[PDB]
Amino acid sequence: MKIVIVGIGYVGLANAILFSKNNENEVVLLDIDENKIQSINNHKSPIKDKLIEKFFVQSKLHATSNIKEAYFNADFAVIATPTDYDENFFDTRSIENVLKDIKNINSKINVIIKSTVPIGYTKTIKQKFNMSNIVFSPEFLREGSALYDSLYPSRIIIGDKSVLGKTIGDLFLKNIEKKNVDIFYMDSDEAESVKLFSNTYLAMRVGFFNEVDSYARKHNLNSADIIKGISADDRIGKYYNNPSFGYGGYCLPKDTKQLLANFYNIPNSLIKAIVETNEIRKKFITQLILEKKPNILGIYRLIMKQNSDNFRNSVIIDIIKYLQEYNSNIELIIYEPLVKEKKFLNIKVENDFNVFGAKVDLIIANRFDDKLKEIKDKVFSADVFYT
Amino acid sequence: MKIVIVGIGYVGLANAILFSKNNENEVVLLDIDENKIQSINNHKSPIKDKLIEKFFVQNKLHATSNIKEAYFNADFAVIATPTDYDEQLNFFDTRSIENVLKDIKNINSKINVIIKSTVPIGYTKTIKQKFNMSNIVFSPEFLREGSALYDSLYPSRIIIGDKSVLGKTIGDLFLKNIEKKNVDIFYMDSDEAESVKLFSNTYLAMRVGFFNEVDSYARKHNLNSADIIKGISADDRIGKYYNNPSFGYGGYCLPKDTKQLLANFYNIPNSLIKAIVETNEIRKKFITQLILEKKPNILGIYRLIMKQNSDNFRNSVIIDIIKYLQEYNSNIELIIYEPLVKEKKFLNIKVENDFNVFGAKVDLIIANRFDDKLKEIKDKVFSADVFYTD
Ligand SMILES: NC(=O)c1ccc[n+]([C@@H]2O[C@H](COP(=O)([O-])OP(=O)(O)OC[C@H]3O[C@@H](n4cnc5c(N)ncnc54)[C@H](O)[C@@H]3O)[C@@H](O)[C@H]2O)c1
Ligand SMILES: NC(=O)c1ccc[n+]([C@@H]2O[C@H](COP(=O)([O-])OP(=O)(O)OC[C@H]3O[C@@H](n4cnc5c(N)ncnc54)[C@H](O)[C@@H]3O)[C@@H](O)[C@H]2O)c1
Ligand SMILES: O=c1ccn([C@@H]2O[C@H](COP(=O)(O)OP(=O)(O)O[C@H]3O[C@H](CO)[C@@H](O)[C@H](O)[C@H]3O)[C@@H](O)[C@H]2O)c(=O)[nH]1
Ligand SMILES: O=c1ccn([C@@H]2O[C@H](COP(=O)(O)OP(=O)(O)O[C@H]3O[C@H](CO)[C@@H](O)[C@H](O)[C@H]3O)[C@@H](O)[C@H]2O)c(=O)[nH]1
Repeated sequence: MKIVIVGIGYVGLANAILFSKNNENEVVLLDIDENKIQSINNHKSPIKDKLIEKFFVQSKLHATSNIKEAYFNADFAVIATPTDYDENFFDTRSIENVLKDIKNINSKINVIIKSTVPIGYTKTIKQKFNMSNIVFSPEFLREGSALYDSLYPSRIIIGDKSVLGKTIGDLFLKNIEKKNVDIFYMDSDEAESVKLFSNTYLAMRVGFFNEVDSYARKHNLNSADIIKGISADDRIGKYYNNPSFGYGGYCLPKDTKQLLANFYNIPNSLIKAIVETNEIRKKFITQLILEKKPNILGIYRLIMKQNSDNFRNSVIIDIIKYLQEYNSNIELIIYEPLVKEKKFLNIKVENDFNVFGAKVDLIIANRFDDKLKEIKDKVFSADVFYT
Repeated sequence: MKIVIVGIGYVGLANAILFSKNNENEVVLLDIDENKIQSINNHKSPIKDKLIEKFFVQNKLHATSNIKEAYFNADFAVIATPTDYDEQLNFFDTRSIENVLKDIKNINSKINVIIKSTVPIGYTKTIKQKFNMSNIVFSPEFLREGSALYDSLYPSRIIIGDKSVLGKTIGDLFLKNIEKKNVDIFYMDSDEAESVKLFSNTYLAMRVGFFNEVDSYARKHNLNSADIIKGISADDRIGKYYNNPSFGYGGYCLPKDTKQLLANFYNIPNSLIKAIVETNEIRKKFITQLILEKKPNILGIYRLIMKQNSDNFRNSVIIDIIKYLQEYNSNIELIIYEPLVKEKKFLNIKVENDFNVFGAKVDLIIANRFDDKLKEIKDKVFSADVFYTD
């Protein structure tokens, strides 16, 4: 049985691995990025940070840009290509590019959309392509625990109640490790809702605990004490409650603005504030840095959490832009090993840590790590639990 | 060893029983309402609570309105008087606490005072200074009405807003009398403790606010709310609890505590805090618009309480819906089924406590929560209840 994964990002690569670790399945990764295809076929993970990166070193797997080769004789196709939101613009052109290829080569491949889409998208795209063999099943994995989250999903959501739905459902149950998983079958608009609203809840919770931290900072109260006290209510819980410079990453900022596009022309809403509180928190962090009046500022890591490959839409890049807007006279210096060029966004990169720590008045880091501990004293961070 | 509990309410009564079960404590409830004092003295729980009734069943406490009698030789006083947010003047009302501290200061200024009533952030620090008493400790209450004593015996955690040995005495006093084994207890300064309470309630209001906005969206687009909410809640970071949509969040405390924190969020262009309050009012007006779209001629209100277990409807969201209905379309004839109401009318609305006549009289029934009785009439019943948690 042949499975095509379209897109070698975090979602596609984790799903490719999930389906390939059992000898019965032939898995093919399809992309337009020949760098990604060339990496895979050299048994290197293009996504530099993979928890279970033991998979590549110790189940076979094949990548190609060849539409013909991939979809030829394929039973399922998983669409894991980018979807963005740009303004109100719902960018799904990668999905329509794949579906157009799929409808050309062969149309009866059972298509699973994993990329996050607008509510009502899947029902619309089936009508407009004249294809009923398309099922939306959202993806809930975290970057940098992608394959773990794929083997042990929180739950499986199948946006189809027909027999095509149960078909897609059994395909995932028979390949995940997690057992007695919650699996919910529902119509497609409901599944798309589950995804946008789930991410919007998580954004809201981060926004909540950062408003707590902001409040504590303005009145010079102990944040850890307050958050620990709040979180001991089991209805609130001791997790996912560590203040930061703000929520970011690839999806939460996009998906919250998505849902807010649906929530226009009502006077206010949690959905609007979930977006707006994040920008206020980032500007407040910036104001706090300015008040320390540094002359040379070191940005420690462009990533947000320390188990992260990338800084795509990292909050700390937003902090850089706010610093540049409110006081371009503050010289900024980045310590970020992942960047090989020595200017990122016109800011000097200094990947000698000793030179970086000595050069700067003040270091801002979203999260502490042991490498920062030596110079703890010049470090500004909202990190409370050191997660 | 002698503990005075001030306020015979949900918090006071629960704490008073919490301490009197232990027969080495002498426990006195002190109140201004002679009706509630009478009831207590007649071994009569003036409220309803499963474990509270069982305690009164099993076997103790005494009540009075004489402050000299209560406070004489008291080691501890627990203040459980009402704190209100009053919309006029945008302020939280703490007079009751100050009236009680004045009595304490004049009769026995050295009683160890424990404030359980919810107060503004910074209150206890300022009130210790204003009365010149450092023997005052804030310790928030987290009980839910109708599980008040279970939550007292088995509290999620203890928060003591004083890091000195007096606070250690207060925390240790609660450890002794609770039955929850190996409970989380946090010592912290008083502002942080006041912050914990207001923010914890604000989070809960936020969560109800969130799942109602989900329900609102789903209704606007004819989607299945139960599907959507179950799929959301299956994420263990979100959780399968405290997520049942409704006409809006209500009760004594959530509506006042969120508005108080919002006041203490001075001049912020937007915030979760402000939205948490505003979304509740939008949800309520949306519920009302939905009811009116059904163009009922005679509308039945099933219960004024928020939930079956409750036996009170102070700040019940049902009543806000009633008031919006009266404002948006005064032509609909409203009828209330509420056995807790003994008078012929409430808010000038006919009360019909014969369930037979009520169900036949009306074209459509609104109920915040389904119960046993309504399944028989389910087809003219409008509710946002998704899980029938009753
Ligand atoms: N990043 C996450 O943690 C996460 C989690 C859940 C859902 N999602 C959703 O999945 C989508 C993909 O996430 P990602 O971060 O793994 O993507 P990504 O940006 O890391 O990579 C997507 C891949 O798709 C390739 N591609 C682009 N257009 C293509 C086309 N027409 N045909 C074939 N391949 C094409 C790209 O070359 C790229 O390699 C997100 O946009 C979002 O909708 C992401
Ligand atoms: N009700 C809850 O679920 C809950 C939970 C946690 C905290 N709290 C906090 O506890 C406070 C009280 O809650 P409640 O439900 O018990 O309120 P309640 O109104 O039912 O209890 C008030 C009692 O205190 C009496 N009282 C008023 N003034 C007094 C005075 N000067 N001296 C002595 N007694 C006086 C009143 O006569 C009344 O009997 C709330 O305002 C809230 O701040 C409530
Ligand atoms: O305690 C916390 C936890 C998270 N964050 C920030 O919130 C953002 C989201 O973090 P996280 O949810 O841990 O990782 P993501 O890779 O962004 O995954 C989220 O976004 C994915 C994209 O859809 C979803 O599939 C995941 O379930 C969802 O967790 C990040 O900026 C975090 O740094 C905090 O500030 N404090
Ligand atoms: O899934 C849910 C849960 C609650 N609510 C509503 O939210 C309000 C408050 O509900 P609940 O918290 O269950 O009862 P309370 O007795 O008001 O207790 C709250 O208010 C007290 C603050 O004083 C705290 O001590 C408690 O921890 C806190 O739960 C009520 O209107 C509920 O009907 C919903 O609509 N859906």
